[PDB]
Amino acid sequence: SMLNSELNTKIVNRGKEFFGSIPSLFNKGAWMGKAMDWSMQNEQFKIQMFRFVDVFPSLTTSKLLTEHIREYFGNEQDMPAFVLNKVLTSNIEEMARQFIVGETTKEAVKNLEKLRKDGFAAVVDVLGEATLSEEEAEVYTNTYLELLEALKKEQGSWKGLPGKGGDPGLDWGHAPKVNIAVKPTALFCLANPQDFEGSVVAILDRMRRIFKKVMELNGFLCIDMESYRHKEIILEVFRRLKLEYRDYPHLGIVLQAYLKDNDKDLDDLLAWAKEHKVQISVRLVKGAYWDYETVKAKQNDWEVPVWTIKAESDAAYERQARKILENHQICHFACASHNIRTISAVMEMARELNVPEDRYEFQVLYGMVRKGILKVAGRIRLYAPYGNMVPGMGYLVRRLLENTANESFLRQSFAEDAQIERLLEDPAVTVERERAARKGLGGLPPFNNEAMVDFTRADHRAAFPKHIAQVRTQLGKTYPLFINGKEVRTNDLIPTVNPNKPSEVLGQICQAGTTEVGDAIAAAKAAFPAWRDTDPRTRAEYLLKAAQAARKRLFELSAWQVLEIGKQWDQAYADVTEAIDFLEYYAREMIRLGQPQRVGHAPGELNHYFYEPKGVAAVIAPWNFPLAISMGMASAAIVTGNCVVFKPSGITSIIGWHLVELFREAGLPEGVFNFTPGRGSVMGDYLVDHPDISLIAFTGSMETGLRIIERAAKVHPGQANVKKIISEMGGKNAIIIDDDADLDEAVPHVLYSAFGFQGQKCSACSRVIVLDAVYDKFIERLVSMAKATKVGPSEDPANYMGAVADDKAMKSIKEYAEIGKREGHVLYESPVPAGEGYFVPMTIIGGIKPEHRIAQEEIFGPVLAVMRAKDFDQAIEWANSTQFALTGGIFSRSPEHLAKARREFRVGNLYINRNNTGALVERQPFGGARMSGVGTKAGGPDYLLHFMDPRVVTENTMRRGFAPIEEDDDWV
Amino acid sequence: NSELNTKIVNRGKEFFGSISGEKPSLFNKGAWMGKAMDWSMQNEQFKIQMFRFVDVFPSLTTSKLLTEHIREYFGNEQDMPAFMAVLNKVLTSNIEEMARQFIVGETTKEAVKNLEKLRKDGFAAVVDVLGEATLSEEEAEVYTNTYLELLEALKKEQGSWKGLPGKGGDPGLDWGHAPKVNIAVKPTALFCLANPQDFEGSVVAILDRMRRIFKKVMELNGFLCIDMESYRHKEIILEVFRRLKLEYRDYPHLGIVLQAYLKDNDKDLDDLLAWAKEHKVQISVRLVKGAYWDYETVKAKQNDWEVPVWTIKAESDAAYERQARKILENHQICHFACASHNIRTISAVMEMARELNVPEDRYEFQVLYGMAEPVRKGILKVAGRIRLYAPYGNMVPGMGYLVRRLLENTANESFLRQSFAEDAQIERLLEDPAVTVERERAARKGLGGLPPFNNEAMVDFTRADHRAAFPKHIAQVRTQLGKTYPLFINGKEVRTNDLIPTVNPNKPSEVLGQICQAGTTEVGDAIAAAKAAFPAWRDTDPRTRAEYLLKAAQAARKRLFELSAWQVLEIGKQWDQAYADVTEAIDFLEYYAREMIRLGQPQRVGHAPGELNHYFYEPKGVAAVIAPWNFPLAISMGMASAAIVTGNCVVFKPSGITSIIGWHLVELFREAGLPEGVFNFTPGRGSVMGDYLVDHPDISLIAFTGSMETGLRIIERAAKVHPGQANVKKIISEMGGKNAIIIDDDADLDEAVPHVLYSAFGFQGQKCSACSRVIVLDAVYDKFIERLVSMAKATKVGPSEDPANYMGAVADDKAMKSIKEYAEIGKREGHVLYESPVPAGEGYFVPMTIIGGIKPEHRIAQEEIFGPVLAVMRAKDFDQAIEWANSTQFALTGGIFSRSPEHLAKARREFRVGNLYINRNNTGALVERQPFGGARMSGVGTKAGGPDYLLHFMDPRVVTENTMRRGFAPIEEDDDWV
Ligand SMILES: *[C]/[C]=[C]/N1=C2[C]=C([C])C([C])=[C]C2=N([C][C]([O])[C]([O])[C]([O])[C]OP([O])(=O)OP([O])(=O)O[C][C]2O[C](N3[C]=NC4=C3N=[C]N=C4[N])[C]([O])[C]2[O])C2=C1C(=O)[N]C(=O)[N]2
Repeated sequence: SMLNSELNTKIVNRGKEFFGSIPSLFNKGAWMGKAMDWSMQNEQFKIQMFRFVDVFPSLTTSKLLTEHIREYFGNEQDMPAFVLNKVLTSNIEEMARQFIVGETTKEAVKNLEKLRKDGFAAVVDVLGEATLSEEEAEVYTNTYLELLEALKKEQGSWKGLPGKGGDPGLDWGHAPKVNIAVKPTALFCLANPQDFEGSVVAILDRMRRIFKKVMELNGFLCIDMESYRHKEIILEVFRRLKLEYRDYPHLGIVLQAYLKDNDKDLDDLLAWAKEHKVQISVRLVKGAYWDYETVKAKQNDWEVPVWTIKAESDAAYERQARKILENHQICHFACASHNIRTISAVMEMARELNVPEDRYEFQVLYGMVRKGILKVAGRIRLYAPYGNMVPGMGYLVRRLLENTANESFLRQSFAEDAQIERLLEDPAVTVERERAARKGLGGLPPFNNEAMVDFTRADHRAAFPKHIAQVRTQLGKTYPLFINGKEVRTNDLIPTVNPNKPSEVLGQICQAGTTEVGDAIAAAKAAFPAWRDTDPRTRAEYLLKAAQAARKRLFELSAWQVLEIGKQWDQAYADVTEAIDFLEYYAREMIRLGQPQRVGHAPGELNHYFYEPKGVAAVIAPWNFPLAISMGMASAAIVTGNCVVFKPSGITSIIGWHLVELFREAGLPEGVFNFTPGRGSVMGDYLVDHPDISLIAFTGSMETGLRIIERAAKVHPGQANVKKIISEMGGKNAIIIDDDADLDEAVPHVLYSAFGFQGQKCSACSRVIVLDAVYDKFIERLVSMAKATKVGPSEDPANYMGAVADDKAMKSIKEYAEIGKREGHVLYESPVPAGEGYFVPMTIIGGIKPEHRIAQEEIFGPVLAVMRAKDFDQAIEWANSTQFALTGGIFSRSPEHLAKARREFRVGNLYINRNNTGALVERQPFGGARMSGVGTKAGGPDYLLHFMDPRVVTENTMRRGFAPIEEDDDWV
Repeated sequence: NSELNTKIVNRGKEFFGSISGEKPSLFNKGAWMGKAMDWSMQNEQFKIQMFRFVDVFPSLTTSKLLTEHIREYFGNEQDMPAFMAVLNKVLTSNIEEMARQFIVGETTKEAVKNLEKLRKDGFAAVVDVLGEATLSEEEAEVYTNTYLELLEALKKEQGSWKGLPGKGGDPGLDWGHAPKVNIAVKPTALFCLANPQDFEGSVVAILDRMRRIFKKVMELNGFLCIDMESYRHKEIILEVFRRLKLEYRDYPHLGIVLQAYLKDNDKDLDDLLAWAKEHKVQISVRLVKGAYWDYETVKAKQNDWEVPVWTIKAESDAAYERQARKILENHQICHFACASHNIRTISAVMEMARELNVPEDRYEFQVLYGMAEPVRKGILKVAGRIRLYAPYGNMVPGMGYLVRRLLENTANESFLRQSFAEDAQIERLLEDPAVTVERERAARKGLGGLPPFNNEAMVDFTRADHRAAFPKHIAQVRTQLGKTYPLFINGKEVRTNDLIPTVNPNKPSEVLGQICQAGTTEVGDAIAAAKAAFPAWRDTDPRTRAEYLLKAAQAARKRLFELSAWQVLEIGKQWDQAYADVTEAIDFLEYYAREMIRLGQPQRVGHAPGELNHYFYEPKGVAAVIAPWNFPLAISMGMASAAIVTGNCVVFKPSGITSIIGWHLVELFREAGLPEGVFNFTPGRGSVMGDYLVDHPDISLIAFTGSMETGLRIIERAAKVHPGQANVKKIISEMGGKNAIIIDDDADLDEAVPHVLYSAFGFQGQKCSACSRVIVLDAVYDKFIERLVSMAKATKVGPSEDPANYMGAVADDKAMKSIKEYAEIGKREGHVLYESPVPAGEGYFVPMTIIGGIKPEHRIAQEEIFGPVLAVMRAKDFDQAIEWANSTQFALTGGIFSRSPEHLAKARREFRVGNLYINRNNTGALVERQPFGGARMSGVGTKAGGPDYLLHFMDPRVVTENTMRRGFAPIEEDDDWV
């Protein structure tokens, strides 16, 4: 504290030596500076300009360029002041080139030597589009090998940068002259902590190949740190490679000070190095993915992994830099910051702790007043990317964002002309100041979606194998009907087996005959009057209890689905959380809708409008979302005051039994929920036709749904109501890939949309409609990514997709595949495992047109039709050419085309620039019309009303010429 | 006027001084009534409970009723205030004592005895007969004869009465000038169907009885005052007075009441004085402020009429002083009775009269017997000439009169309350109310530029212009008869050669025109036109679509009486029924326009950053609209305009017999400039094109209102998805009802009876909401049906263009034959109670018919007849009443008259109809106030006129956008952020 004030005074003074000894982006004479100036003045313009730079390299024709310019910036008149094609192209390309050292290896190597003669060391990084295949990972890997080979032939002629002593052939007498950095996920297109070991090994195998070449020339390899999703994978890759070459000192890892985890990660890493008696090198950065991590975490209800006050990152940096410097004997340090306070702190801290100069250096990005830094510090290394202008454009966008952020130390230092005292402030003080400077109903928290499984966590990774094993000790049970609170066995048993291993029998399911169905309907009807008269808030409370019951069994409930229906780990967990979401959301919806509301405002009169349940609801559930959709339909019916007779799909009957367990744990009154699995040919029509049924909730095939709708319309003798239908049926969903689509995003999202859970989703992409000029490029990357994926048992997280639901689904899907192969041409058909299991290959077929059967009929399996549209008008026309309208997707960065799709691509759920599956409660209420449904949307604010009928009570309040005056009366 | 105002104030000060601090009994804290009023004034919940209890009290005729109501209104013994079966006794006795305080007797001989006591104490009297509402000719006769009996008793007594002492004049007269016998009569008690809709009939019926009473009054040289009732009858009552006055221009002792709280009163008073001068007669005016203040304000607000009363209390006071001065200035033509308990008012009158030197025989003072006691005695001491208003008769109307007195005394603005409960400052109490007005006057939301929704003003037959408009517009319609009406498809007229005439149900020989029928070809053409028009209409901005409805609404509004007259002739709507039909259509247009504007903006859903979800609605396509004849403009416009504003295009089939009304949709939408093909008009034979229209693959939605049989058929057929059919067809359906009104033991029969009569027989009972079953509790059954049947007997059946008829012919020949057969069925099941005469000659007349002895197992307790046939069902207890109400397959509307909080609660919960009405008729639902529709066999749970309705015509869509590019996303206002 007393000492703290003294050192801070030394840091501040050093800060001014840098300011005394002291960019293009803030120079308002150049076109770039004027564009950034207006960007920092106008946020609307900033958004347009940055998005334009992002899409710019896809603007490959005069038409694409001209139209996008108009669409982002308006006409040549309403634009800002600062031939539109020529002025923008040359400038943007000029801005991009300022940050790269070359587009070829020979140019980069030539430029690197010029840098050396100016006294700058370098670390070289290879620019590239995201790796989406093995071939792309190999190209990336070979580029480093090629670079290293070039440098190998040159470095012998390089004099070492001048130092105070040591080896005049080494930089500053100690640093290796060749220094490269590699992006780990660029070495493996399927890097994913869900398959942690597989990812580590695949990345590590390529990294080792590069490292060996690096060691051959006694160079340095730094392993870059990417997004939080891959942080643990990356640390483990570094740890393994280090120990494989425990004696080689020139291996480095990046750590990010903006991570709450980093204090611990750095402590652990230092302890690990000590334990193994190795040395390490750390490049400490603040972090490149701030906005992305914040958004990502908030989208999945995860804890935000980054500090959210900017000074907290600065304070963390100075704190973690001190820790490394304290540990200089084992940990070499690279300070990687452009912040003069941060740099000045590191310099005085190294002085305070008497750290030798060969234990720390300073690094900055090429293109971002370097000389002034080099004069005070002396040991400066430029981060020097080289490669293609396409990824160079995306890199530029990053630099523009970085330099023009409100919290950017650079923007504050120039563009704002800030007080130097505030700039060189101890960020710990800033932190405390910033911290100092800083709705549900009925007493319940507001709704929030349940947190998604998070495989960055060791415990979540370990949980699945544990619970799959625990579920396996519980196999072989016989499951009874559940009627009026009693278990009811019958003599008709149907086995439920593992679709990935059909010899594994999970249990036996009793089947309800018509007598048993009639009993359950009778039970539901008898329970109805009391349940109807139960207060809506009380009914909602059972759903809340069921939700907690489920939340407590999350991994166990997931594991059942992995085995019974072949859900992948993530897919299984998402099914359970969606069930939880329905329970939480429908509970709140009933509370909201449960209070009678006064309508009209005439005095002497009270009108109250409110809702009543219908009676007995038949709920006929699908197997593809066996807990989520079952629970959603059933809980909606129940919470609105109806009583339910529930028929799970046969092959997911055990998941259906989970509803019994959950409502039982919640203490739901007897007969409000009854469980009657049964054979459709025996009791399907009976259930639908029955006169005591007032409502039918169905999700499944169009054919079955349409039949139900037809039969339910009949009013039989003794039937009290016209039957209400709540039906969600299938889709034939298209994703459109526009000319300007970002293919790094489009390809994996399309792959997931088509083959996630074997394509067994009503929302699945079964048609990808690709614009003529981007067709060949798109399919090549899509097929190459597909080839990298593996088909097999869903319990093994290394597999992308596995077996389809059952034998019948397999035969039907395979027939469709053959039909499609006669209509189009096969682009990819995966291997499948030998032996048992209902495996259908991951299948992609091109040459498909709207007249083809597989362009029209829902296959409900891993068969993707690729269709080539001649222009955007045809793409939309083709998207709209089926009898379905459930979901749709479009990858496009054209405001005009997006506007057209929003208007004309009329599906129930249209997605823009992301996959078209995985709808979430409240955020994406799900459902459509045409042959896809009856316009009901589960998980939305209109849904509960479908399960009820409105009532009005009107009271004349006037007696003997007087009436009470009510609040909202129109009076005098 | 400073000098006079100072004399008035000093006069008021002497008045208060001479009162000596005495409180009227109602403000006596030492008395039970005072304690009850004190607590009522401190606690509004109690006031409401206590006053409603006093209102229901005379119906609590058994010990169980009494005990239960006491518990339901006041809670258990330890829930009650201190000043409150033994409980049954102290309560009953105190309430009865309170009521007796305001009444001079129960029998004529008792009233007479007590009048003599009053004279001994120096008070004159005006006698008025207490009675329940007159609901029949028999009841009007009993009321009339009560006065005749009273007059005969007073004729024998008056000769022996010494005249009250005065300063001069005739020693045989009161104060030397006033006749000793003075009675007041309530005009509407003389005619149960008094209604300005039948203005001439109402005046004559009332005048004829008033004349009989008046001749007897004149026979003993007495005074008759005609009381003034609610605003609805004010013009009728004025006309009755004027005519009776002119019949006996030479008889001086005839008075009329005028009400200072009416904005009309300055003009009315002026007109009456001018009229009196013109005819060279004299008059007498009792000026009051007015008895019906809350009622008039509520009634006007409920009908979007201008409130006829001032709404700042001091305005009524200021009006009184102004109008009293005018009368006094005109003392030569106008005798004055100051009727007020307000000391400022009284003082004002006294000083103005002195300032104008008005002879004392030209003005007297009047107060209500049994209240404002010290004011009464103060008037006696200072003015000398004071007349007590003296009600007499049965305790049942005696209790309703008491409730009114309690209300009058305990009002926040009551002079009596402020003087005697609140200890208000004398200077404030006595200030010029004109000053009060200025000080109160100075001390005193829609969306998107549009004013909020309000229901169109109902036709108001208190106005001479509204009364005169109908015969005029009917005559004008008659010049338009004989046209041929074609189909209207894609903006063009299409003629077919199959023509069906449309005629006047009350005079079938009158042919209103000929209607072209669409075959399947033309219906297919209309569907093709709607479908071609759909894409551009769908893409039209919702606000722009709403604007077309707003223009149609204005077009309708400017043609209101015209459109109304067409309905009177084509389908036999009564004047009010016709107008209400057109206003309801206007309401739909205004309401659905606003609803589309509300629903037309996409809403962000969720709050995750980097993501925008917008939820919004899209139309379905071509809507078939199949409309009924019974609300030929209203329901048609409602269903069609809802489909239109939500972005669908409409193929519209009106009912045959109301096709011309259907053509009004063409006129209105074309006047609004609606794009071609958005609305198509295709009347046709159901047996030719009905199924075709419903079966058609390009239909996506069907809106139907009508019979259960047709509705269910449509539902079944529409469920099928045919080749080329784009959507699962959406059904919006309003079907029949078999609606019951329950009459509980404690029901107020004065309200229940006329409300049941209207619910059952308004528009000949041709409403889905109509009461067709009245379920009456055992103990009140005989009295209820006697009054109901007797009221029915007074009504006339005949042509709806004649406003004197209650109801007229039914829709057409088929309806007449169907209903008549049901009546015969019902007469074999139960027992006929009433079967009205009907006119001789042409017309589809069915007698107004009432049948008792009906049980749930009977056909006419189950099947919708849709005509003037009412089943009366006798329930043994309230549980059975509810059970019987719920014993049909329908659940559309229902009613209950009851004043039991427990029974009303049971009804709210278990009487599960779409629209349940408490203490009023179960018909005439208004847009927004009563969204209309039911489930069971009455419908599919859609409610026209309410905020869930438009959604049934659309399907929701969500657009989800990932807004993140290259690691950055715009931050939006409602994002969950940091
Ligand atoms: C059958 C009937 C009878 N009538 C009469 C008679 C006599 C002799 C007398 C005395 C009475 C009568 N009536 C009743 C009346 O009307 C009453 O009473 C009065 O009105 C009372 O008053 P006063 O007393 O002067 O007192 P106050 O407190 O002052 O006053 C009250 C009044 O006012 C008004 N309001 C209230 N509130 C308000 C008002 N206005 C405006 N605003 C507001 N907010 C009212 O009016 C009250 O009441 C009668 C008669 C006849 O015939 N008719 C009638 O109508 N009535």
